[PDB]
Amino acid sequence: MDISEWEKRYNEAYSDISKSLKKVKGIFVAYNSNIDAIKHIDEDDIEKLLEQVDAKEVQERIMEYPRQIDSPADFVARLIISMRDGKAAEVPTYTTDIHEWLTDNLGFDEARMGGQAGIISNLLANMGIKNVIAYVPWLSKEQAEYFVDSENLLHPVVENGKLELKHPKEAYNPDNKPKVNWIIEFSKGLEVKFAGEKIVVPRDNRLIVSSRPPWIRIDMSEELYEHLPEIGKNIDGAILSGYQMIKEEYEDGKTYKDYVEKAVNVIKRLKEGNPDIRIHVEFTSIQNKLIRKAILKDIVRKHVHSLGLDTVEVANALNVLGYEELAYSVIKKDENAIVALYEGAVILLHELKLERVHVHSLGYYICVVSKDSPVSPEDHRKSLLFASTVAAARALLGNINSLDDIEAGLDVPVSEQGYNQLEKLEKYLVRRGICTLEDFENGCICTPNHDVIIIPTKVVEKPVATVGIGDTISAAAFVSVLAKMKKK
Amino acid sequence: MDISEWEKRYNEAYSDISKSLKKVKGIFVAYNSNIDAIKHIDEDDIEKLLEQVDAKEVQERIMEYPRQIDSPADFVARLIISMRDGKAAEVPTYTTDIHEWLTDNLGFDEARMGGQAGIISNLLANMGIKNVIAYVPWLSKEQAEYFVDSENLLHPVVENGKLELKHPKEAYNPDNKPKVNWIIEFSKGLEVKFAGEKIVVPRDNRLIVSSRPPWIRIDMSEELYEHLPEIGKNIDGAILSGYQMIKEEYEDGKTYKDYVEKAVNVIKRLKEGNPDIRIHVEFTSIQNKLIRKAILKDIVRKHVHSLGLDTVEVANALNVLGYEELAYSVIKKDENAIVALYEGAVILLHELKLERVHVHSLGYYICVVSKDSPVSPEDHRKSLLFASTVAAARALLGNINSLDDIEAGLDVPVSEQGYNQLEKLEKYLVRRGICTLEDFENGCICTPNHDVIIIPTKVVEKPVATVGIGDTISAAAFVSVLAKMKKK
Ligand SMILES: Nc1ncnc2c1ncn2[C@@H]1O[C@H](COP(=O)(O)OP(=O)(O)O)[C@@H](O)[C@H]1O
Ligand SMILES: Nc1ncnc2c1ncn2[C@@H]1O[C@H](COP(=O)(O)OP(=O)(O)O)[C@@H](O)[C@H]1O
Ligand SMILES: [Mg+2]
Ligand SMILES: [Mg+2]
Ligand code: NI
Ligand code: NI
Ligand code: NI
Ligand code: NI
Ligand code: NI
Ligand code: NI
Repeated sequence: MDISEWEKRYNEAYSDISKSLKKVKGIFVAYNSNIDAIKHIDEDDIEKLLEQVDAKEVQERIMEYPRQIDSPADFVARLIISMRDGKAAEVPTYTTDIHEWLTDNLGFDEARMGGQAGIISNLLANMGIKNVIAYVPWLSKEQAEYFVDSENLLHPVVENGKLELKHPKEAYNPDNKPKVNWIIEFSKGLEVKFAGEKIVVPRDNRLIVSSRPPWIRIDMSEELYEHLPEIGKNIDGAILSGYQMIKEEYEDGKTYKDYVEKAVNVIKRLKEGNPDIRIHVEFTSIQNKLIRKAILKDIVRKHVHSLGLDTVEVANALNVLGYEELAYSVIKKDENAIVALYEGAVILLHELKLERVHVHSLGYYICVVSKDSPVSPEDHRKSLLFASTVAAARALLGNINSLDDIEAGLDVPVSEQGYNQLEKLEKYLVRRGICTLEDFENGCICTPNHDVIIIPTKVVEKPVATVGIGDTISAAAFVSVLAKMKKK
Repeated sequence: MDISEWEKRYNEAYSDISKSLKKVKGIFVAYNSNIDAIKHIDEDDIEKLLEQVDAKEVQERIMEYPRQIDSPADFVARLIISMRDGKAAEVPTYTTDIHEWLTDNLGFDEARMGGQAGIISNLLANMGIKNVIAYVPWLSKEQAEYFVDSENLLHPVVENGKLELKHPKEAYNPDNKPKVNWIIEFSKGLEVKFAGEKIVVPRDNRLIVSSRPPWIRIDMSEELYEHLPEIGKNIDGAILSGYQMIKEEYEDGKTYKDYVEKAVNVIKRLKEGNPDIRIHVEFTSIQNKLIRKAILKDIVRKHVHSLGLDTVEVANALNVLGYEELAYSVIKKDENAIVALYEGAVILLHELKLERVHVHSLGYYICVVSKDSPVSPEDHRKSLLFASTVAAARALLGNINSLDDIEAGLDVPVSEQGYNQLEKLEKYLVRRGICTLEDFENGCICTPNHDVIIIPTKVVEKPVATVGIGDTISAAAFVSVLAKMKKK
């Protein structure tokens, strides 16, 4: 009916946060960075691959379906399978050699920074934030190419006797190669003569080779470890992600338990240098539920102050936290879904003792905040509106290059789908007595146990790129909250 | 009979070590630095002091003899006492205010760096050693004046967010004042009219005000503490001293036990950054025997690899270590004294599990070394000869300004007093079967449990300044031993 009021609030939110970000003195962004590479393969390309491999071996490899890529024949065998069988597929490789072979023999059309940390790192860099300290384990020369040249963006490197911060381009170790994901795309009509058989592809499809090298872990050098307090002293918060690449078993005697214990120490060391620091964790899909549970309960729960996740991820968390039914209700897409999203969010806040849980969905955001939070509900609302604007711009333009680009997102309309979805929640919360019609249309809802802030968002109908928007949403909000709080 | 052979060895030792010191990559020198100030007071000076104080108060202070200087009246009262009574005396002050009053109202004729660390710091600086990292708790602007401007000499300072090494002159905290000792000297015939009484001084005498401020302790900032491994990584050894200023009781709830525990952590942290590091402790007179015992047993014994002390100090250590008789025998000055010195040194090596115990006496040096030492007895002998030469030069010239000054000490004769003292030890050790006449006149004595190196030294008959020679002796030897060992 009236988004005009929401629209004014959006403008106030943008101006206030734009100015306030000057106050953030530094932010440590760590762990999962990688290169996503895309290649559309034609016939001339396939011919060069076959020129590099033995057909007898590939046919033998094809007979026994391979569940991993270790040799260039494994690649071709899987590639041919997914070429003839219509279905798409993702296959992992546990070596960096595969990427190198592909680079030397195939090429890629486009490449882009990937991973939650690397994206947030570049985002906050172009956003003008001071002291963006990124950390990528075993950073390589190629990886650093995909960081941006900003004076405010740094990375730790050891200069023969001292640990120092330099730009990513000047901080790599020549002895490592990078984690790169290859997405291979082919199209209807592709003809290939293999082993005398002729294969023509029925429909468009993509193949994904996902590098998951076992040596890249949630760990850091002793030099860096002992410098945590000095880093923490000089930043206002940290954004931590990538915990999904911890495995149950590591061949060198380590287990998931050891890297949970390491993760928590990293957080505690940071707090040793700055007791007022605020740690955010971006959550994501974690196939293995034993690990998901440890990440949430063992790591995230009492040591982290802020968590960011999408709708589905709330269900993943609830599911391993003892609420199978409520997870089932959020996953169903019907009217009740947003009622279950709300209550679930409220669960996560208490069960995991956090300052704030930020859930970003398609047409709206929902943030539940503890009563002992250092910033006000009004400020939090300013932060979601800002994050909503940043997401509009990034969807419009493909990427944020400056703090001014963000203003283009103010001109994306508040989504009607999202606004009407809140209407369902509005009725529920009013009837519950939790809420008054005035307080909800305000977007600020206060309750003895917690406050909860809901906004409708600006949704782009023909967006340029949908990669890293969710990561962007959580980062932009967390720093906005960091700007708002104060210190002497 | 033949020092000519010793003389050749001295020359070989100097050339070899002179060249080898290039190899020491850094050395951390920490804790006790201070300013020693000397003032000869005439009558015009005393008159200004009385012009600043009330006679009635000083006379009242004089009636009740004061055992500490807290007020400028306390100073004058003690000063007058020691002026009329012939005897010399040392009186402590527990504030830095006393120094300031004296500076503003009295002046001093000469001042010089003092303390074991500060002296060794400047010594190794002028000696050309790379990376001399000094550490003085609550370093002040005046204190830093007395460090020398050498590019190789540094000190830790925190620059608003980062811990860094700068020169002492640029690393002070404007908010601290320095530990300074005032030595006041007066002479026969001094006339002073106080309270109507006239005082004339009978004989020359000095008064010493020794600043012992309770806030200067054997501790360091958290920033520095967390940077120990990075420092240790970049030095080959550390020289630690000043443990004598730990008190039983500290008014803020701390006790000697806490600073022992801190001292040992400092050593362990350093070893975390460099496992091959070698720690030296220079020992000194420690009036309180409970503390002396803790320093030796609780701190020095298993965590330190090298100890340096004078003849008397060996007796102090033996005494609190359970050997009262052997301590009594070294203190007696008779022929047996050097037999007891030897055996005592051997005691200290085993009872305290060290790599080497270096005892420097007036005409000779005695170093007992464990069998698992990283450097050879021959090399050790080179180190004592070098240290003996450095001590000759410093006694000649008052101070070491360059690595070339050391060569002047080669031209100071081997002491006959010292050589003949060894003759007694030679007979004992031969008759003991420990030794063969050839092995002793060689100066290298090997034994199942330990090796022991004895040399005669170069002693100056009209020396310029005898302050810090012993500290110099131990430092020069320890670094010489550090130069000799090897690492990749
Ligand atoms: N066209 C769009 N305009 C604005 N926001 C969008 C658009 N498409 C997706 N989003 C936001 O991006 C989020 C997707 O992030 P998520 O599912 O967590 O994956 P990722 O974190 O990899 O981006 C959604 O929660 C949604 O709010
Ligand atoms: N004239 C001199 N020439 C050479 N060496 C000397 C001379 N006088 C003293 N020494 C050496 O200096 C040492 C004195 O040091 P010590 O008694 O430990 O006090 P400090 O450490 O304060 O100098 C003696 O062991 C002696 O070997
Ligand atoms: Mg996401
Ligand atoms: Mg001494
Ligand atoms: Ni092609
Ligand atoms: Ni450092
Ligand atoms: Ni657990
Ligand atoms: Ni005078
Ligand atoms: Ni540092
Ligand atoms: Ni003890």
